[PDB]
Amino acid sequence: IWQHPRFAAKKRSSMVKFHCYTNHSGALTWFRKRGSQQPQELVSGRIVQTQNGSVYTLTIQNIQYEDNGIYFCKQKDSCGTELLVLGF
Amino acid sequence: CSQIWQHPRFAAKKRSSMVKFHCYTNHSGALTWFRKRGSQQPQELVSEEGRIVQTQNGSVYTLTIQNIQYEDNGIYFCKQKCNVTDSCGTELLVL
Repeated sequence: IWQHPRFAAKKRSSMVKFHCYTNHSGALTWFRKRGSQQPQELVSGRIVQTQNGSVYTLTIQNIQYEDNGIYFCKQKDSCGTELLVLGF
Repeated sequence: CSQIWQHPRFAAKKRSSMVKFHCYTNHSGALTWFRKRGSQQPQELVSEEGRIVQTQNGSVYTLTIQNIQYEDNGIYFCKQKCNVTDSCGTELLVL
C-alpha cells in the first residue's frame, strides 16, 4: 500500500495528516509502532481517521513526545511514516 | 500523486566500498534525493565533494555512494513534485 509522507517532524501541540492511497478497497486500519514493540492498532479530538475515495487520512492533533514512532496502514500493508516530535 | 518505485530496500556494505540506489518514476515532476540520518531529519543530498553522484537515464534516477564511510548509515529516498511524493527508500548499513 502507498503511504505518504515517509518522514514527518512536528512541534509538540501541532497537528499532522498521513495519507494511505489504495484502489483495492477492503478494510483499512492504522497502527502505531514504537521502537521494537508490537504495533498497537489506532482508535479515534486526538486521533481522527477518515476516508475519501481511494484516500484514507490519519490525523494527529496536539502532538506529543509519546507520539514518536511509525504509522502505517493495513488492509485485508505499507512502509508507513516515521514521526519525530520537536517543541518550542 | 505518483508512487515512486525504489530499489533496494536494504543495503549492507563494508567501509570504503560502493553502492547504487535506483528509483523509477515516469512522472515529469522534478525529482530529488534525500537523506535522513539518525534522529536529525531529511536533508536534500549534498555534492559530497563528488563522492555521492546523482545520475539519471530516462525515468531511472540513480544515486551512487563511492567509498562508503561509517557516516552514511541511514535512509535514502527520492522526493518528487506533483502535494509531493516520496519513495519508501533504502536502509544503508555500513559494516
